[PDB]
Amino acid sequence: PEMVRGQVFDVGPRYTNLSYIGEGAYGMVCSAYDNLNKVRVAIKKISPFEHQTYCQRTLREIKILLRFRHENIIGINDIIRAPTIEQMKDVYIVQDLMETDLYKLLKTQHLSNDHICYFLYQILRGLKYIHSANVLHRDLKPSNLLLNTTCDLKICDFGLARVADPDHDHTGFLTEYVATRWYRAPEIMLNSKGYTKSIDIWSVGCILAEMLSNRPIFPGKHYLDQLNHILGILGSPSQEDLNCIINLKARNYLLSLPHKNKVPWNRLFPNADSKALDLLDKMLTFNPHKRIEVEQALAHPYLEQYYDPSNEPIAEAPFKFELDDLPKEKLKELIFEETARFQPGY
Repeated sequence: PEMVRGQVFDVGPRYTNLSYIGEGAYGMVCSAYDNLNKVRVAIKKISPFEHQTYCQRTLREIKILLRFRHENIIGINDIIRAPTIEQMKDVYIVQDLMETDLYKLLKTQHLSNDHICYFLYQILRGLKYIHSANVLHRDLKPSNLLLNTTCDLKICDFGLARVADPDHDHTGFLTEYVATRWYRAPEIMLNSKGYTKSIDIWSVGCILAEMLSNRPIFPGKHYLDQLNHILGILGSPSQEDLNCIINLKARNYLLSLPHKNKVPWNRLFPNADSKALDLLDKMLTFNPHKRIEVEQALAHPYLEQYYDPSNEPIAEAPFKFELDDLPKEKLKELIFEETARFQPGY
């Protein structure tokens, strides 16, 4: 078995000429030559079976990405694993090779307004499809936006995704949350489990702000500091927006804070297109019910050079699954069955 940087990386006769790329969540990432399609590809080795949470996230992502087919969402080209459940200790996921991601790009490159506009269009185009399948991504951030040299953008990493469930979104104040802190909507800290589509729109607004300035707009250092950063820019919520929070602990926390006035977007982003800042304002609205939806965002004047609903496809049917009551042993069987289509004999 060919090996790379210490570990085994056995991707069979189809994929050759490995090159180390880095470390992912559950293992190592390499590029390799696809001897069948004659292009280099990305291969992630995934070793998740020793932890329930890793198995849940792995199964979630495989099921979603195999069902989705969209230009702005990363596909799964192939899955490599042992022929029997007893022998399966890892799974390898083959995907299109993408040069970089928006996180690495923003660390070093200024983006022209034309690039910001095109990147935002592609993000929202992909998100329209995701939301049309009743799926929430729930961890949108620059490192989950892959890019190639010609600035094609693909959304990746669906390990925290869920089916939308707005009727069961409510929770208590300061309820713990898994997704990345800097891109969390204010309501996560107040009264929301993150089961509504508005959670993703907030994250996209954070990404737009970061494309405009090359720095995160709300870089909270810990759980509740995140809300301090948000209110530091948006200002104190209005009486109407407060009255939408029935949660007494959350409401009374907000009432306890000194009054803060909104910081105008054009003072935070003095070089930004004014249409970009109008859309940013609508994404980063405190009240999630008033927040712009993905299809409205696509129709915003900032994106008028690209907007084309007939070329912004939706999924052919909603998604449906629970993975929280299944032990890691049964999750392994489900991953085995979900990956069977890629075995030779199929």
